Amino acid sequence: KLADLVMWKPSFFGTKPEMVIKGGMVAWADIGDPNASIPTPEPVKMRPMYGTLGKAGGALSIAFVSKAALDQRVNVLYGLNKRVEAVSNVRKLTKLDMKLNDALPEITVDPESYTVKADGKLLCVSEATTVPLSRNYFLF
Amino acid sequence: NKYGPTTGDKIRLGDTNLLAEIEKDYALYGDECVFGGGKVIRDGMGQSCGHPPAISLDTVITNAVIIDYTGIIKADIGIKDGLIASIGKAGNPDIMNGVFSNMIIGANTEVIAGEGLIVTAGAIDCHVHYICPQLVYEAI
Amino acid sequence: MKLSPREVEKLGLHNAGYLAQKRLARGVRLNYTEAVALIASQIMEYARDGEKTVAQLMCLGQHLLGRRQVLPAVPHLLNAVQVEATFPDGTKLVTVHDPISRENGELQEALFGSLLPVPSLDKFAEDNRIPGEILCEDECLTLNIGRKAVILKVTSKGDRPIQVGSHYHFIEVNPYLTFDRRKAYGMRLNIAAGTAVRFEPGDCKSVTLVSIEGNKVIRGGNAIADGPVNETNLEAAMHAVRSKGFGHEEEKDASEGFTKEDPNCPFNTFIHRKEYANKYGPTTGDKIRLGDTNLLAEIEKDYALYGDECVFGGGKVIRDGMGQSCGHPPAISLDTVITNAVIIDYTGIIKADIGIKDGLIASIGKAGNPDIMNGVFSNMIIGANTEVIAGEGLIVTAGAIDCHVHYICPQLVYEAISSGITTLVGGGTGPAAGTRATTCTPSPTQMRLMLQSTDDLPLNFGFTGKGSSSKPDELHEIIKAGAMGLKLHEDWGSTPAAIDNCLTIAEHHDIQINIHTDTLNEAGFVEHSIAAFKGRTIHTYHSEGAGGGHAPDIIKVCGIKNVLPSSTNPTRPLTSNTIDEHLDMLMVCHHLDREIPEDLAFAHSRIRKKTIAAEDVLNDIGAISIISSDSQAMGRVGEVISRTWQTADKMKAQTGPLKCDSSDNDNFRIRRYIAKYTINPAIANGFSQYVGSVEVGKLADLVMWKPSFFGTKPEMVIKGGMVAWADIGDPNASIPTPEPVKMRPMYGTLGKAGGALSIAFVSKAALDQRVNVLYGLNKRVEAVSNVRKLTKLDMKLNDALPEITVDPESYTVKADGKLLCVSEATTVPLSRNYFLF
Amino acid sequence: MKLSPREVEKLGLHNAGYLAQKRLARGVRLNYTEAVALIASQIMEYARDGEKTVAQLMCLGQHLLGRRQVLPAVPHLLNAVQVEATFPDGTKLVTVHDPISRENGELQEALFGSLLPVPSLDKFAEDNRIPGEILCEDECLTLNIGRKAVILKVTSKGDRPIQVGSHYHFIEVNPYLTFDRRKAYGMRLNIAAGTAVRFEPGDCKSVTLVSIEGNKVIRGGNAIADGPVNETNLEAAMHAVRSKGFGHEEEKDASEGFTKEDPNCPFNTFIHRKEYANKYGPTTGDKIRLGDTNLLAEIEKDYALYGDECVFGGGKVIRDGMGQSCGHPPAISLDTVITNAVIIDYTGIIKADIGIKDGLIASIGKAGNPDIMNGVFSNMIIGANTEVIAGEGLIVTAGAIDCHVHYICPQLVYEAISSGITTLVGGGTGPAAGTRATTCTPSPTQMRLMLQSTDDLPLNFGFTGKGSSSKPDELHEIIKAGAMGLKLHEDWGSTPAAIDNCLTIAEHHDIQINIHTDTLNEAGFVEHSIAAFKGRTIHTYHSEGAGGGHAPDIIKVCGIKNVLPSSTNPTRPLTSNTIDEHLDMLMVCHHLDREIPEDLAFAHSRIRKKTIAAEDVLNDIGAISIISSDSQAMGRVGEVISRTWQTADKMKAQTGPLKCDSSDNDNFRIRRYIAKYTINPAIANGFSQYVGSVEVGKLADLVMWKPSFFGTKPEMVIKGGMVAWADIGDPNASIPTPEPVKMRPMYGTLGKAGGALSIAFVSKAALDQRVNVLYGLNKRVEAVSNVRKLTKLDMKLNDALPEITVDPESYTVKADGKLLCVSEATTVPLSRNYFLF
Ligand code: NI
Ligand code: NI
Ligand code: NI
Ligand code: NI
Repeated sequence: KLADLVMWKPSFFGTKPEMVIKGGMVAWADIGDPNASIPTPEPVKMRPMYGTLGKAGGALSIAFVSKAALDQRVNVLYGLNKRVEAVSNVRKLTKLDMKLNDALPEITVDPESYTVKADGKLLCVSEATTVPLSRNYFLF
Repeated sequence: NKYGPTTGDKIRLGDTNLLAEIEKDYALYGDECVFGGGKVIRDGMGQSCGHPPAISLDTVITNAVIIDYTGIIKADIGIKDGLIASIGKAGNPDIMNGVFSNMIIGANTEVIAGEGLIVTAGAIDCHVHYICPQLVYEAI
Repeated sequence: MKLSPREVEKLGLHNAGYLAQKRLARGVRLNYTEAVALIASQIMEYARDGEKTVAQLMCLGQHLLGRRQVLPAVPHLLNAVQVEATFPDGTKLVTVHDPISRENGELQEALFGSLLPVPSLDKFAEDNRIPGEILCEDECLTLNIGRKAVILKVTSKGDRPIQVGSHYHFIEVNPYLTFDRRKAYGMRLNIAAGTAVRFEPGDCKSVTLVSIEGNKVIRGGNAIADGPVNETNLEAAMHAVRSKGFGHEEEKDASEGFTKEDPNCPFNTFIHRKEYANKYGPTTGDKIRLGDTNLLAEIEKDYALYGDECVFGGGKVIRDGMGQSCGHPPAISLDTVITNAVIIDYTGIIKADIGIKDGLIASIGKAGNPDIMNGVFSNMIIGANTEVIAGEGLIVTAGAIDCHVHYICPQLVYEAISSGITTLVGGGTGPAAGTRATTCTPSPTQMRLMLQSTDDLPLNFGFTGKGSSSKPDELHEIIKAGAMGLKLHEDWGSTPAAIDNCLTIAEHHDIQINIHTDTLNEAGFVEHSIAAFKGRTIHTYHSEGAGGGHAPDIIKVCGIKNVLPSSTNPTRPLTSNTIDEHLDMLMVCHHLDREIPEDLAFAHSRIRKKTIAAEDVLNDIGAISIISSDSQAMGRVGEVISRTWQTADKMKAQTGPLKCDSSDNDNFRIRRYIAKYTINPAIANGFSQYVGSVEVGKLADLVMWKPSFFGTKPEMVIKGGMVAWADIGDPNASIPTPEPVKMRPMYGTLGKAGGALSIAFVSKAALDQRVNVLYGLNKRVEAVSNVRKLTKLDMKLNDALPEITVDPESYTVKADGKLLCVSEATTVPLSRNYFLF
Repeated sequence: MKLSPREVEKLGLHNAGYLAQKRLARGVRLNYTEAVALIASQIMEYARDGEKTVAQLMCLGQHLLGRRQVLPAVPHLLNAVQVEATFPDGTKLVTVHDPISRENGELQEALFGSLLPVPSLDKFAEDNRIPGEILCEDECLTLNIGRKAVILKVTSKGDRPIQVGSHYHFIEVNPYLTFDRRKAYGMRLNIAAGTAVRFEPGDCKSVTLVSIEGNKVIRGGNAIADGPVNETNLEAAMHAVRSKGFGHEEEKDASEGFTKEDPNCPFNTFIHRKEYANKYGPTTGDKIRLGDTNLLAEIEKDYALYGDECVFGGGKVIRDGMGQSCGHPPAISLDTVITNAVIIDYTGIIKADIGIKDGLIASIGKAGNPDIMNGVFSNMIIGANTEVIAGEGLIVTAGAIDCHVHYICPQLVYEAISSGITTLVGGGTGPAAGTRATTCTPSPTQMRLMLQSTDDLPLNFGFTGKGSSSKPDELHEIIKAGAMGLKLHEDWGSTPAAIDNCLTIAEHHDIQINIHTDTLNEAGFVEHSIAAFKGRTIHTYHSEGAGGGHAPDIIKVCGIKNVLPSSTNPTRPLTSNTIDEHLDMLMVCHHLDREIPEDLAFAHSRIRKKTIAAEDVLNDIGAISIISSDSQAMGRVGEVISRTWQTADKMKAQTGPLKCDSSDNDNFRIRRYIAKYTINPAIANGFSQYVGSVEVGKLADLVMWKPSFFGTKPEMVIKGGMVAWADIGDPNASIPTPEPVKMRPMYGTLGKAGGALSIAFVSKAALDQRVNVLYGLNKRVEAVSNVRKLTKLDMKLNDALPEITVDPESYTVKADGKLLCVSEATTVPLSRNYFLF
């Protein structure tokens, strides 16, 4: 598969990644003062890297289209530099093809109370007063 | 104060203790190429109207103090096809002496006013780590 | 064998020569083409034998064919035969001058090396034209009138010959010529433009000089008197003369005066019309026979100023400071100038120089250098960066436009341009049955493919989709894809429902609709199809009907105002073999059986001598506005032009001059007919602002013709200002004229040059879509337009709208109640005198 | 007919055959080309009859033509005739070996199927060369000297034949061969490179082996002894031998020693020079006759190490681990290697392998595999990714450079490359009158169009503008547009004012100026034009004058230091037909009349036997530095090379060896002349660092020639390292040699390959403008340079500067007071023996 990968520090996992690799090349990454002797001094911000300049972006990615469009060679017609591939195998799929999320409970919803049940069991969950990956990381 | 210094004058580089002395000047006092309303670079005057179209400079940098390892001089700089076409006294040979065929200011010539300024070659950094594109911007 | 290209070529030439020898052997009187092939091949054979020298063959070549062994026109057409061959001392060029010099040739020599039996002289069985002959009044023209003049004695003090051209600044001549330099200042020789005067060492000749004109600025030469003619520069010049040692001797009593329109004036130089025409082509009043037809074109006007003709060559007019300007800005120099061209266009028959700039016709008039010539406008300046195409003695016309093309194969494209066609409009995708029957490029993918396929070909192209549908849906798509028009064809269904829908689509997209009606009268008769038009503009293909259409009266459309009618060329004109040929062509193409009465009835209802005869007349009176091919689908792509002229020729022969014709020439008929394959086709299809005529601003799609071969085989085809195809001989030859001379593709056909010289015409919807970008086309793309408000009245010189009737039983056709009778021709010009087969 | 390409081709072959039959029928002694055509055509006819088998025709084909029915050289040139035809049992290949085997052929058979009368034998009328013959001293060469050697008995225990090649690692051979594997370690057969030894089942033969050299690394085979030759690997190898069951038997007393330069040494393998030359082409000391001329080229040196020749083929040297390296980095493998080439270049006549990399000549020397061969440098390594062009027996030269080209039509480009020309310099826009007369591409739009037009053609191109102007303005523009030079022509005006201005422009742009002077002496005599040069560098076209120039002494320029003089080819060399041919060529091209004394006087003043004769001598002594065509404008594009050699041939025949020539060969004269169409043209135009000679770093534009056809018809033309054109036969044939064999375009001419293999030369102003980008050119573009400081002294081997005088009345020419007399040749080589016509 394409080398579209994201690097994370465990302490910042799920919130702010270190770098985003697109098609094997760094597309975006945390970098500080560009005039600095090293790349870590402030201000450190997520910034576009070489994968975003010139036509590099297209060489690292794919524009997904239908097979009719590819048969038409829209990639040529439109003068696209980005690689183009057709989507496929989506008409024989069922919930069972969803990896680790193939549950098919019988859902009912009370018309008046809106109470929801899965296979006759109540789906109760109190509201959270706080969530992680928030206050510890964002400026605003 | 009008055309930048000439032979013998000295210029302090920034707020350093270094003094650069103009070693020579290609100008002929009185025929300086100065652009502006009622000034020298105008049709039939400092701007030639009797030479072939093809030899008009693309751009002329007027009255520049040049600091280069080859010397510190005062001269006009002619640019053609993105290259340094000439260094010396620019203008119109129809009314000025000392204007060679490669330093003619014509109708199709742009003007960059160098009077009072120092011109140097663009710097060349040969130990660059292409860590991020932002340092390229900082560099130029 | 390790055969080089030229050897392969020469083998072909030999083959043609052998064919000619076999024909000669049975007593055939050879035509121009066969005579050339035979003579050139014989020269090669004698060279192979190694027993004859170049000088000997220049002589033997004149004894091969006599007047009795060739057609009457041959002695007139055949000035010389050239060919190179490998002699014992290498490759040598041999030119046989005036080959037909005797009554009977030495046939054993004509057949040398063929092993064919020599025929007895009685085997060659015994007043026609001089093809392309020029007719001039017995009169002289006066050169350089209205100028100051002087006669000076010029003595040569050199030990080598000195020759001076007509437009050389006389004071600038070789220092070894002695004469009064002061009197020569600002003057030039008063002699025919392009000629010179020769001074052998020690010679002294009196010469007449005339003042230069225009801005009167001297430039070039020895830079003795550079600058505007005036007192100050004269003195500077004389100082240079003495200083540099240029021969000078005052001639105090040299006769001085002015040139004028006076036969008695001693300073004048005269030239007979005959010699003038032989040098620069004819001028006002002269007449030219078009090919071997009976048509005579008269020069209506000439922009030249006698004496200042632009002639290129050694010692001639187009040289630095002389005819070639040296005092104008670089940007305004013409890219190319066609000098002394006889222009035949529907707008008139004139004599003029043609200026080309950026692939467009920049100007028509008097070209040259305004520094020494009068009447040279800023847009006709010949400069250092100007190329020269010599038009003197030739006819120039707009490139032909065939608008009924079936893109069955690419080879017919080559045949088309080699005949003088530079624009093609039709439909097709190759030899598929659909295309073999109709001018349709059905799908958007084939539209894209055909546009990409022909993108490097040096011709303008227009593709039409299939309009035979009762719904607009698919029509919008093919038009958006690039179609510049639509074809309604009975094979796809030409019913009232389809006709109406198609025309409604046309009203919205501003494209022309071409139609091949319901021959079977299945959904209705001709009046019903016309009703379906609902007064909307439509182009009826092969309106006579042999090519298809309501039987037997489709020709009635020629009298309908909103109809732009065209005819295809196989029925042009009605000749002895026409009916038999067409009847069988039809049945073979529809797989019909003569023995089946139904099939025969159908065939006879569609191939009618009466409607074809009427078509001759209708074309002549301007009731049919266009002539097209219907290439390889009941039509010949290389005969759109010749067929047009053969029709005009036949009509003149049988009915005489047209009402609007003068009786001293056939200019009107000529203009009416040339409009049929040039301007009218462009107007009907919506791109008349780009091509269709020799007018300023339009593309420089031009064809050069020798009068003797006009309407049959052109000299060269210019596309977008560059030569695309042209007659050229042996590529290894020392010159470009030796055999075999064939029409060949030139630089305009290599790489992507073709696209840079042409236009792919599409609909405005397609251009809005930018299909040119989407398809990666290199050829320029423009949208067709202004085709929905056209009527027969917009067809140039072919706006006749007679009421046509057709007798249901006899098929007798009448125009406004008058019979359209014309006997069939037993022969036609532009045929036997020119083709090998 | 539904004719396939091959059927059309075979019809052409038959036509050539019939031509040959008719010639034979009248008693003509056929040349090589005609003999092949006739024999091949007859084989096809007999096959059509279906009465003869392949075996029968292999025999009948030898009885068709006898020695008496063909030219004397034919029996030498004609080794075999091949052709395929449809027999009753399908298509079959027939090879007629040594067809000329009898005194008289069975002419009824030679004429079979032609219906031509059989000529009596007396009709064929009765000491010349062996074209391309190799001359060798009666001597033997010693192979693989200085190596360890051993003689071993090898027994086959297999039931099938086993054959081993010269460079196969012996210990790696078939396990069914039994011998002392330990002694064979690191050794190979001491036999002629490319040969083998065959072992029939049960056979036992003693063979001499020699040690491999270079790095001495074994690779490939059965991987028995892979690795560097040493004690440790030997033991590992013997263990593998025993372990895997490879036949091994110790031969304790096998004779061992070393090979040396000793005729008595028992381990040596010798080969006579005759057989060596027949296998690998000649070596040092041998001489080769160029075509059927009288010139003999002697190999000055050979980079080969006898025994290690790179020969490709089954069981030969260029195979994995053997001659083909298997131990170097991928990136340094040559793209292509031309093996055993006899190189003829102005820098010398040598024998060597030629390495090609990235379209450039990467190396010249000894190629191969350094793992087993000595003397193979890192830049001449043959690897897995290396293609092989077999040069053994052939001559390789740089592609020719024609610098006086009129781009009149594209067909002459094809003729040019098919003859050995890979670079064209000149001007034109197609067949326009301007171009037909001068080498000028006038406008920037035509400059762009011509560059785009020729962009896919596999030749380097240089276009020149019109320099005939007294102002610099327009010249700057055409140069900026892409012109790499300018042409001053009298037809546009070659006056002192224009000459001076043009040269001033040249000094600024660093481009060369080519000039056709004022033949009419209108503005001055030759001394005045020379004065106008003001000592500046200029190239004088056709310096002799027949092609144009001050009458009658333009040839004086050959003695001017700042003049780089060239000649055009129709006057090369002076022969019996030259004068008559040229006189008429001139008058026909200028429309002159013999009956008009002025016209005749002009013609006689320009076509002079005396100056043409002088031109022969001036070229011979190096006073004229270049030979060009003047294609279709008084010149033949396909004869730049042949004419050069015919001149050298004539001069040797009439004056003998040159002063600087050795008397055992004509190497110096050969080098002097080849420089005329290779290096000199490139130096004069400013691109000698790219092409012009067979030297490392330059483009691999090379031509392969068979000695017998040298100077006339090459085998293949390599452009930028890829075959552009080559001799190839019937494309449907089982092999590439059967008839018809013709020069044909190869893969280097398809798609955009042509541009990838070539360079479009432009001015530095144009490159600064990036016209390559602006014009969308795929072909590489480089700027010309270093042409303004050149003098006659910079013309390689043609730097002679004699003082030339021309008698004003007699036209007698003298060099330093000495007469330049040379009688006209009645015949020339490189002609009758090769061309069909
Ligand atoms: Ni039709
Ligand atoms: Ni049709
Ligand atoms: Ni010339
Ligand atoms: Ni020339």
